[PDB]
Amino acid sequence: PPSPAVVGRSLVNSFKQFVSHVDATYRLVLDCVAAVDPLMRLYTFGSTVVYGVHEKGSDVDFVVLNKTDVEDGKGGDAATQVAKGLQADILAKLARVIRQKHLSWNVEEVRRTRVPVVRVKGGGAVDFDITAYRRNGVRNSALLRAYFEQNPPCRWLSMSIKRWSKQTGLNASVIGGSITSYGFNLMVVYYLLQRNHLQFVPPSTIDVSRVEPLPPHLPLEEPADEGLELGTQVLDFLHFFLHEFDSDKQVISLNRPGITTKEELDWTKSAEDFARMNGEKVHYQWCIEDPYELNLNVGRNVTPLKRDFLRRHLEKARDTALLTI
Ligand SMILES: O=c1ccn([C@@H]2O[C@H](COP(=O)(O)OP(=O)(O)OP(=O)(O)O)[C@@H](O)[C@H]2O)c(=O)[nH]1
Ligand SMILES: [Mg+2]
Ligand SMILES: [Mg+2]
Repeated sequence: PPSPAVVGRSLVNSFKQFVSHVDATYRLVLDCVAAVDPLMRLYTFGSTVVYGVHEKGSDVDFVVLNKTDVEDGKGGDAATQVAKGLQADILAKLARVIRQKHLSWNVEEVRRTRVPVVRVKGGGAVDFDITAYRRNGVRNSALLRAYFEQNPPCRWLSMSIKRWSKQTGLNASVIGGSITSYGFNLMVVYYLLQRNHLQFVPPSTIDVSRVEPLPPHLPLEEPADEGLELGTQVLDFLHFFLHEFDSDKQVISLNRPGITTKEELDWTKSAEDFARMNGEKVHYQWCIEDPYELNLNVGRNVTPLKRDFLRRHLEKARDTALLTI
């Protein structure tokens, strides 16, 4: 039964190597974007914006927007087939230009998903996704960024979890995973919110017309107490999601302070039968409400099996210090 101090020491010891550049990539992509249309604008989001630092082994998330798209700072994103058609068409042209200017890059066009996207991979340190005509990503990324700016050190915690989620197979980037890194960020912020270590921020206050396309960098300071606070936070987090959060009644949400119940959202078993996403079906075993999308559960792919798995890994994590001992 390790103490918080031992867990902390292990974690800080595990990050020593990392504690020792996007402009060029941004310009490179902007060149192609301009080649398609000089009036289109390029915006950055993802972990680069949420943390304010770029982690080795992480991609970059880009979106293309028009003037009218930016001016409608608080509008929603449509879910119709027509919108996916326009998005697919412009992304096709852009992909064409990209392949023309870089022959060694691999450019994939992704279809049969809720959000069309172009995925670009290149040898070494070049990996990014590109979307079009959507604001929700930039918005929730800005929200998370603000939350973490309230309390910078907490970033460490989040980082750890993310890494852990990819080492255990929980992250949707691995065969068998069910929850994306975005969902884990939502969980971390929710936990921090219930413990009154942060103050609530209404999602409707974020304005896309007032954000930087490439926000500045945020320095990361190593812990000075050798990791005591970090270990305490990790253990308390695991305890909270093991014995305090009731997955049969409650919903992880940043839309409200306090508790949100499944009943008031009609996320019940009667609802599972009628629901049908992308032709598949949605689950309400591990519920994560999205702050901007309409009636979307971010844990829609968590089956009872993946639920059990999640519980088991949460239990094992407290003794191995997130697989560091
Ligand atoms: O379901 C989703 C998933 C993702 N997103 C949007 O995509 C952005 C990045 O989605 P990622 O899953 O890549 O998370 P991340 O970048 O923070 O961490 P890495 O795994 O890449 O290391 C998120 O910040 C969110 O704005 C959504 O809006 N909805
Ligand atoms: Mg990413
Ligand atoms: Mg991603």
